[PDB]
Amino acid sequence: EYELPEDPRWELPRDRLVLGKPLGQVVLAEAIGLDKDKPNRVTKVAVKMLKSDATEKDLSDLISEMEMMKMIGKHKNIINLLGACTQDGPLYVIVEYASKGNLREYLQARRPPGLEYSYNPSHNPEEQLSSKDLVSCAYQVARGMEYLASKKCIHRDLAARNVLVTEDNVMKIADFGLARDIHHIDYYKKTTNGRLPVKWMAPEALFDRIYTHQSDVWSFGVLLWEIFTLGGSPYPGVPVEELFKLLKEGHRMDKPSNCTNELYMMMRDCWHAVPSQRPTFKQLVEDLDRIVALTS
Ligand SMILES: [Cl-]
Ligand SMILES: [Cl-]
Ligand SMILES: [Cl-]
Repeated sequence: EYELPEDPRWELPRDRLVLGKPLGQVVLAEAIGLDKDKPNRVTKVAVKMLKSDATEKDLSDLISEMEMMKMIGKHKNIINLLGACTQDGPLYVIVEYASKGNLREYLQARRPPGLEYSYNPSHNPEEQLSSKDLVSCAYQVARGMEYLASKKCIHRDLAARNVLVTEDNVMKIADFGLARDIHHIDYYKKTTNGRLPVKWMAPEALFDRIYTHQSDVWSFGVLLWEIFTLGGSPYPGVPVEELFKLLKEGHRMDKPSNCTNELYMMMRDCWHAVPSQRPTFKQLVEDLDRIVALTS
């Protein structure tokens, strides 16, 4: 056995957790008595756990994320820590559940049947989003990142795929507390859900692997492009191999078909080549708030 830290304010007895279906390892579950003021209320939650092939370092990473969430604290627009099971078995890290999945697939399923968006790959199409909904969506993500930035949390992989949507359509940033790998992990390597993380990385992160709040702001720019393409894929037809060269030479994605000039300028600002010139999430929140108000 190892020494998993018990933490009385967060510890939950395993019998109070009823395992549902898998999420992604992460699974859906029901928790009885989360608020131990209300011991008779079931809460639907997501449960982070190790894979069957997990290693000591993997265990250490999960604990790191858990402890990190404690220190970062709560915000409306992040996936919050709710509890943990460290005793009688496999480590379970309990977090907030977002029933409507990640933002990218959420947007794609809501594309109009037109053609100035790409095709709607969902067999279960939903109503589409108003112009104010989309800007309000960007606002929420910015607010979450503004909070994280204030807690000196650097995400290193902000993308629509890492933003979750609740039953009440609240945007929540996911996997912000993940640990940085001490080995030179290949970013050209495609992730399990087929995404190429490299396309969201700032130039300085690609070149010297320097990650900062400003590099997170770069990623938010790419995320902004994802939103107003309703889940579009970045740099269409550009080989990853040549992405850095092109960015250095000042290549930037073109304005999405349905996007205001103000919002595209915001993207561009986020994509400034000099990190110090990019806006801050604080500035981004302010500006987006004004824009939300004027979109209606
Ligand atoms: Cl992913
Ligand atoms: Cl992709
Ligand atoms: Cl697309």
